[PDB]
Amino acid sequence: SEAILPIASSCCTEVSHHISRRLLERVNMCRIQRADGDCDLAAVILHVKRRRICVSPHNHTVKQWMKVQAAKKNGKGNVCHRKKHHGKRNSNRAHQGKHETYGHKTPY
Repeated sequence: SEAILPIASSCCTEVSHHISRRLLERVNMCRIQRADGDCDLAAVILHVKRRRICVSPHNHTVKQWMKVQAAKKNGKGNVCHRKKHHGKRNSNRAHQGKHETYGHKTPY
């Protein structure tokens, strides 16, 4: 444990931004950190047995993960969002899984 870069701090001043579920599924604790009067950055604090990873709440994979994790009846500790959307406008089976198009600014 080093104090040059304080690991012993409840907040997440840094994030990994984008993350995969194989890590997320290992998460036991989730907290939504908000820029308001808590800490100066909006982050998802994720506690894993080996490390505490901090990710961006804007991450699509996280929102997918949280729905799977929300299904836990034991308790919901590693879960923050219980819903990815209010619903989902999805397709049956002919889809991309996530048709995330980087909206091109100025089509001309």
